[PDB]
Amino acid sequence: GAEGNTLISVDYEIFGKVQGVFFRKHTQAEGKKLGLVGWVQNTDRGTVQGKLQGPISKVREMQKWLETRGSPESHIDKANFKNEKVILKLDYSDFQIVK
Repeated sequence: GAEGNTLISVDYEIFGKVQGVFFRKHTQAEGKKLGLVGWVQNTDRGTVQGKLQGPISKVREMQKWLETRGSPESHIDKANFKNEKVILKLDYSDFQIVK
């Protein structure tokens, strides 16, 4: 088999018209495909503070799923990251949406 168990945690605030729509429902779904955790929630500025907790092996792909991809409703004109964090264990066990 192959080795590469690097668990990290990076949070960012995606831009674009991702506020006032129904994308979170799918944002948590896609996270199950790979097996990542975290949380999703909009702000009162015009962005969405989303975090990608899990193995880099998957995060490397999830970073594009939210940066380039997203949903048919909302839109993403631009996006960026803040600063990842190398951890030994994920604070969360499963992906969930914030009310």
